[PDB]
Amino acid sequence: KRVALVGDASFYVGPSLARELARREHNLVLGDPAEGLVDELTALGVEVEAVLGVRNLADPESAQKLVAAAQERFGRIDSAAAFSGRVVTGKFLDSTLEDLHSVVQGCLEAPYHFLKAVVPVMVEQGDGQVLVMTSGASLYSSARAGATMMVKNVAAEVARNGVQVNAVGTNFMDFPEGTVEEFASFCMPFIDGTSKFTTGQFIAY
Amino acid sequence: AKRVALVGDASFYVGPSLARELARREHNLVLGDPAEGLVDELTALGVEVEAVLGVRNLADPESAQKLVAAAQERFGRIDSAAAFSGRVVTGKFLDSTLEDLHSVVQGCLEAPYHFLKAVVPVMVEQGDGQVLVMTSATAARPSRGASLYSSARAGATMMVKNVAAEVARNGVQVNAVGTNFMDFPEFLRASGANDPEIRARIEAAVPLGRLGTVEEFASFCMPFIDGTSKFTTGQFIAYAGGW
Repeated sequence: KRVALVGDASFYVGPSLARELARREHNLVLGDPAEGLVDELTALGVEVEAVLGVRNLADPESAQKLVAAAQERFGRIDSAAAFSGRVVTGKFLDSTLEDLHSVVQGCLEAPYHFLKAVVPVMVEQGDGQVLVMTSGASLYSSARAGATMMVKNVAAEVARNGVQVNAVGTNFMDFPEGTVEEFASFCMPFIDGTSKFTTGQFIAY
Repeated sequence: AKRVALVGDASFYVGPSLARELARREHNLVLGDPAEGLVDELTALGVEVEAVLGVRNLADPESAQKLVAAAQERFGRIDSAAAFSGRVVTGKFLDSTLEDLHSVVQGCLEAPYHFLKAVVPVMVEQGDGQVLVMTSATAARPSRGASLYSSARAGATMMVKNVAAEVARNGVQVNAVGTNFMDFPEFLRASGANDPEIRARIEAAVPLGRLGTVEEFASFCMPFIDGTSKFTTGQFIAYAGGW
């Protein structure tokens, strides 16, 4: 019955979210799923909408496309999760303007466009749960802080409409080689409908 | 005057007063776009002054280098540098535009980056130097009315904090002063604060106040750039970083 939208189920972090959500009886709108997921899930009894070519949320069009798709197929968006990241490291004095532009695009523009597209739908619905997943590194640390602010401020604004907005951090990519399945299970409280009163938080797995 | 102090913008009233204080404290000066009467007023007290033209838009990648370059050619040294960064855009998130997110990022994030990227490497090669980032007014904790600006302003705080940490070892101290309770007009000019409907919207989301004159504010800034106090770094005072 409930509809869950996951921006990226290509690669590995997103698929596990889809599995835990499917167990919790949530129909799915998946962005660029890896093959054998649409099929696996449809067999498990959950309806699935594939939205293609929407991995770069910086593209104003991408998030718009994911939402349009969810609205046409299911007519509702109860949960939405999106991973926002661009990897840029280096001491400050060694960075480039391009590096700053890249972190802003990934950790500020990609969430911005996501929220600006999903939240209107949930505002009209009077309910909704949003989850922004964020990924020494002066510029990167800086964008995360902004994305953290962004999430807290937007939450304060749209709580009046019954919509939750929270953010989660992950240690993966510091070791590209616990599991993701445990991380998905941990994400579920923000998107499965069980807890609806937490908002504007940043938690670290 | 033997020490060199660089002032990113001396066009209005705050920077002139900084330069005037610094000159009493025997600094030579690198000024971006000095106010009318300033260069002459200053040379008549015996200071050397390098006026750098058309640089007071610091989000312009070329503006900071021009200032640093003039200093290197005319003085060979930059002991202190001060510069103000910040553009405020108000409005609810749902009614916003990427254009507004760009405006805040360029003013609050790119502008400090260019200044630090050009002045700090010099101070590193020198093993000594004091930086002062004067920050736009911090917004309120549940920053409704200014979601995007607060996001950029947070990101800029984190950036300056990180930089202060990196270069502390190389003898370069970097500090932030907030301008929330120092509401001289030039600070909010770029943010459209002429028409008082805009200004009312700014005031709704950021606490403002003016506690003193610009001459007093110069005096107040000297501890971070006048060379007499060289052990503090990474400080965010007067709400530059939050509450």
